[PDB]
Amino acid sequence: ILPQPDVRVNQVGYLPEGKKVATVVCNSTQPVKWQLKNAAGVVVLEGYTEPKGLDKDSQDYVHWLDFSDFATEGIGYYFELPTVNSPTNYSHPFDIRKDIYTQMKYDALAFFYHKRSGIPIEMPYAGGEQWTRPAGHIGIEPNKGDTNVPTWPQDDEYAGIPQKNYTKDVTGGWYDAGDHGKYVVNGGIAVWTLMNMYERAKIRGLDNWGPYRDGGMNIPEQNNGYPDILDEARWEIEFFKKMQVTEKEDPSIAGMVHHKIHDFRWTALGMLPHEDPQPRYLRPVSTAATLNFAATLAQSARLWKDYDPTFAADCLEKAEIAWQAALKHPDIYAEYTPGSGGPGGGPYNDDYVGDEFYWAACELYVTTGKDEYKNYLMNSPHYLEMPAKMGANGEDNGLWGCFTWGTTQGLGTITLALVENGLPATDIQKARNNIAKAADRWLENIEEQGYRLPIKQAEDERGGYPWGSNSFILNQMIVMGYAYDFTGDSKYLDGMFDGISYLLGRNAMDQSYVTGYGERPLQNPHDRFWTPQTSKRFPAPPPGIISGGPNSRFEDPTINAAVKKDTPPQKCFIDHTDSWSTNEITVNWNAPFAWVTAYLDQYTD
Repeated sequence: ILPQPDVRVNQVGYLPEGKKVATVVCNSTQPVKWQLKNAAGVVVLEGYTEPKGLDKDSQDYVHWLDFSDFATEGIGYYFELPTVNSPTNYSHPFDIRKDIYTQMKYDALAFFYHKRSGIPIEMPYAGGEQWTRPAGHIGIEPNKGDTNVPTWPQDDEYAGIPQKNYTKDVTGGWYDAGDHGKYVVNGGIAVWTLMNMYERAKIRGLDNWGPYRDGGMNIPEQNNGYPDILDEARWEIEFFKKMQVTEKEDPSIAGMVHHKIHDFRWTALGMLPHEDPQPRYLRPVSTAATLNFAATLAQSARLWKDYDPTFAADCLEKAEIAWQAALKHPDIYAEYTPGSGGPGGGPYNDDYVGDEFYWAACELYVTTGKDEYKNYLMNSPHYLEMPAKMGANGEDNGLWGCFTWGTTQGLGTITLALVENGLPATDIQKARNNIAKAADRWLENIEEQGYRLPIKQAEDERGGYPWGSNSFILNQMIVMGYAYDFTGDSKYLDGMFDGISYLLGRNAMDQSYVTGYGERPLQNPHDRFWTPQTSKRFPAPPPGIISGGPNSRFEDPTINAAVKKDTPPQKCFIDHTDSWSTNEITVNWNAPFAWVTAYLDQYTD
């Protein structure tokens, strides 16, 4: 157990230019002297702290330490509080350099390669022999999928809506999280996010840079003439098209999309995808999945249109089919199912799809320019909307943030604000203004927080921090990036600097929530393969993977036993492999993590 330093910093470091604020846990009501020293112990800067009081989310008494003006590049800087009476009167060492995020952005995206179903994970792409593994779910005994996956047994207590009996080849796609399920909802926002960072880069003339170019990523498709990040996105998109119901399968719902596919029952940690012995089944279609599908294939179609016209035309054709089917079946919801004794995959339930309809309409209008989509989106209650705090999926009501896997209207709005389209110039300006307005609210949240994070406690019942609290911050930072793009006002960039600092160890746990980075790196994510705590035969996880973070709803036995019930929300976390409610890793959390790290590294250059 590494000591928690009084001076909490970004445990990797800072770009030379930008806001640099540490949070100091300190009982003194008055300012205290601080010193910044280089690796040789020489004082290079000094000042006094700014007493803030008792911080609500952490119940720590804190000061701020602002050293934003310091820009001298160096390795192994550290703070000391010479007059403070404590055994931890310092900070961890950190760097000031331009390449803080240069490798992290690639690590973030490599998560998706590691999570690929339907293909062996091999060197040199795996990045280490210990992360190598056989193909997952290509119908080879242990596995009962995914070449011939039947629809869910209609016998099952939580089977959901009636389905016809047929089978599908649904190989490929990504595993969603620490489990072996593949989900169209959640997969949707994740792949949308990878394609969006690419689209933004192309629009800003950066598609010749980083992961956006052919050969930009350490993947098998790295020399195929296509942008590597689109190759990775395409892996999920190919899976999505397999999930669409055909006329031959069920004429009554043809064009609708299966919500998810996974184990009949939940498996235990300490197993690789190829070892999974569970029967594999298709969950029923959902309107939300169908629309996730329509939105992303529509986006896919405009981005591939010149690289691979055939693939692109097929993406569009299938997307418009999905849209029309959704319109005839607007009320098929993925229902809640219990996590114990039930279907062996997350429910991703949502009983409202007005946002997905708007999102899909946005992507389809920008891709095709057709009136039907324009008319739909302009008459939506979400037209031009960018939430600063959500009111959408029930679970998101009163949650600080702009969008999630199930509250998706903001995704459509981003596309409208970014990509050239035929809406009235003033409407597009409104969307961009709404984005700045939301970002502004979050900048105020940062100033109201001891640990300078852009969320605040949920304004729902239970309050506190929600499951995957870190991903809300990440999605907020995407929109801050857009606010910076549209206004050129560097305060928005500084908001991202504050947010990433929180994620990289300037928090009430002194925890870097990213594997492979920081002095207290994330070591024990909930994952079936990368789980040394289950058995030391299994490997530590690859770097650049972000944990869901603090969740004060006490939603797994491990966190329940590890911390008291009155634990402050920002401390409701444990870096333990069995804590799924506090320490999982996912496609929809690593996707915005990749978005944000690539953005910061681009800013660095």
